[PDB]
Amino acid sequence: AIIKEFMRFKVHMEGSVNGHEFEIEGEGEGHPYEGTQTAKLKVTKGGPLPFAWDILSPQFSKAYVKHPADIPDYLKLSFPEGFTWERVMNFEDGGVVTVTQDSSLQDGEFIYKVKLLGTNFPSDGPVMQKKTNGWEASTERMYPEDGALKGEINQRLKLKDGGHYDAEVKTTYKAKKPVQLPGAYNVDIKLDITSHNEDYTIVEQYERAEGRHST
Repeated sequence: AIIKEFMRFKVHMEGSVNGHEFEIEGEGEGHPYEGTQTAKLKVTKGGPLPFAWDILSPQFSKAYVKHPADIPDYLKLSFPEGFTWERVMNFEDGGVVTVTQDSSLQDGEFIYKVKLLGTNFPSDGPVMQKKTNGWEASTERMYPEDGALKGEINQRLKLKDGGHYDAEVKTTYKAKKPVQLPGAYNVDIKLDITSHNEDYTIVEQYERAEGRHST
């Protein structure tokens, strides 16, 4: 009863990419048990961004993942205290993005604080030149390890001609207090940018995430 059928959230991100410092403030809402959510993001410091929005989009919500009843919903269970996650994204051309995030529930609303550092993107690369057109649907392979929950993704960014820009993503999700971990399973994820102004200083995103068995 702690996680309602309809839940909102606030998100704040402090970040730097290739030395460009920035802040983003956002609000979101969705249906945590059917695995759907939207959010509207606002760059509030250091806008407009000299780099592609798409590397930030997956950092804005695992409480919103549809889970079949036979799989422990570890991250839903972690509330009200919540959980934290830590992520590295390794892109094909040497770009790296590391992220840390804290998730909590306060006054009926999810609170997300995000920290992001990105470096070593090539000046003539698609991220710094903003030639990316959003993510292909992906599959995160989840599994229990070291008492936490881990996720692995081979993620593809669409390139504006028919190619792709790839990234290897590795995340660790940790409940702030021990709750039941699941076995290995898969989460099909699709993230869409639904609206943005010209300089991507206001962005809206949609995401559907649904868990299923690996078998």
